[PDB]
Amino acid sequence: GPAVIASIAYMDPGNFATNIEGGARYGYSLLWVILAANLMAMVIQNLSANLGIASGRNLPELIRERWPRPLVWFYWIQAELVAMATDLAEFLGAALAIQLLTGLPMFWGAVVTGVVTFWLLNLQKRGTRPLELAVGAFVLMIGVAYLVQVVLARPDLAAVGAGFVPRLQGPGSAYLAVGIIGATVMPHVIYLHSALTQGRIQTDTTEEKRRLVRLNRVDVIAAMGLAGLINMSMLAVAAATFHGKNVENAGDLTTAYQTLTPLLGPAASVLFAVALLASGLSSSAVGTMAGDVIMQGFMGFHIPLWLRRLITMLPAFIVILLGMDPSSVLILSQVILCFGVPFALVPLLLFTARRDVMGALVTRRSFTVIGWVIAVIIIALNGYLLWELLGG
Ligand SMILES: CCCCCCCC/C=C\CCCCCCCC(=O)OC[C@H](O)CO
Ligand SMILES: CCCCCCCC/C=C\CCCCCCCC(=O)OC[C@H](O)CO
Ligand SMILES: CCCCCCCC/C=C\CCCCCCCC(=O)OC[C@H](O)CO
Ligand SMILES: CCCCCCCC/C=C\CCCCCCCC(=O)OC[C@H](O)CO
Ligand SMILES: CCCCCCCC/C=C\CCCCCCCC(=O)OC[C@H](O)CO
Ligand SMILES: [Cl-]
Ligand code: NA
Repeated sequence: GPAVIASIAYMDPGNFATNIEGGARYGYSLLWVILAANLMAMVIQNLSANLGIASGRNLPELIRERWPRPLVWFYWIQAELVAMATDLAEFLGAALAIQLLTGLPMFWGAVVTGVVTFWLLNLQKRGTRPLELAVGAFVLMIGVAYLVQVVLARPDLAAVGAGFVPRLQGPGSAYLAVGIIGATVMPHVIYLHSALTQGRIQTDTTEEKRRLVRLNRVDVIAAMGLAGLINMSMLAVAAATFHGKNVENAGDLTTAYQTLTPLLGPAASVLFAVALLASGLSSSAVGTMAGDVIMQGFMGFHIPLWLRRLITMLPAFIVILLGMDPSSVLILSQVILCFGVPFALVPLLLFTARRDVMGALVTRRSFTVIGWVIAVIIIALNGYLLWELLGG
């Protein structure tokens, strides 16, 4: 359940934008970022899931009930900015895929995306589970296509091997590496994963809590391992397809279908846009629902779901009216998301290390140290990037 609701967020249009642009512009040199961020997500999402299992509350709820009111207010504001940056990539990714399929302008693609998302808001298991199993099938099959294409493309193994050595090539590579981290370590899922596993116990016992931790850990790592293989394959295929060939608009999502042309042939254009649309519509609905859970946990109240859906569409329509490139703003949103990670990490690392919160399920001291090292690494990368974007 939670590991699957997770996995669909790790294959949103934000991942497509950063993987294709990462491989086309920098070859295989950013393969280590995908591997590092995926292993970071395994640790962080396991802690978030263990927080809801052990304590019975989600991370926003614990912040609201334990921290001072002004700090809860600041944490709610930054979490809403994370929610809008999350939905900005997924809503535009669906509107872009509409243009790839029908040829409509981006504004009309967003109007269609707006009507669909409002319609998708009103639903239930009688209608969601088919639509959710469908979007899961299209996105996973395309993921398998990249797993197959990465072998058929015959990538330069000397360049692939060197790509797993941590190496940054100027500020442009740091900008895209931070976007890859934000697209994999998503703060909105950090808050959401605790709510997905709360209230799932059956006998209210430590032994029952330990099992759900053991079960969730296997489901998360297996799902994260599959998502990591696909993202590495998609970047490696994008490198074998565009890197060094000096193709115009290489790395853009409008020509990303050419990565699967030697495999899918003429159908690569439709099958990629259908996957991009299904990935965008499902994740944008999931993010909207998680945004209401985050607000309810921080503030105790919420705004109507139609108003939240209306407010988050404003940055999408503004970007389209400005004529900005969709693939560029999808990557920018993932970069902003990476700046929301350390804010989500600090309460997670603190709450999961307390006995009055976790009970007998206190996080092992080694994994708490590993989590703080992950927080310092991300803070250093986000400070290094900010340093490059200001001046010397
Ligand atoms: C997307 C995340 C990227 C990282 C973004 C980090 C910066 C956060 C941005 C704005 C915070 C500004 C809002 C200031 C917080 C107001 C809280 C406050 O002081 O209000 C007092 C309270 O109302 C009395 O109880
Ligand atoms: C995706 C990142 C933003 C890009 C959007 C650009 C176009 C919209 C302009 C500003 C939106 C910022 C307003 C949202 C502020 C956080 C939500 C909030 O809670 O409002 C704080 C208020 O002060 C509570 O009292
Ligand atoms: C059997 C179930 C039916 C499967 C139906 C779904 C798969 C789509 C199949 C063919 C689409 C062919 C139409 C596009 C023709 C290819 C043209 C091309 O070369 O690429 C696209 C073009 O470049 C863009 O600008
Ligand atoms: C400034 C950012 C945008 C904010 C500006 C708002 C835009 C409102 C436009 C159309 C209303 C949509 C129709 C909604 C119909 C309301 C139905 C209703 O009365 O119930 C909901 C009520 O608000 C509680 O339950
Ligand atoms: C770059 C640094 C990344 C390092 C990559 C390491 C790979 C480990 C990944 C997942 C293990 C699962 C996370 C285990 C942490 C939570 C388990 C735990 O601590 O559980 C304690 C409690 O007692 C429960 O019963
Ligand atoms: Cl090369
Ligand atoms: Na574009």
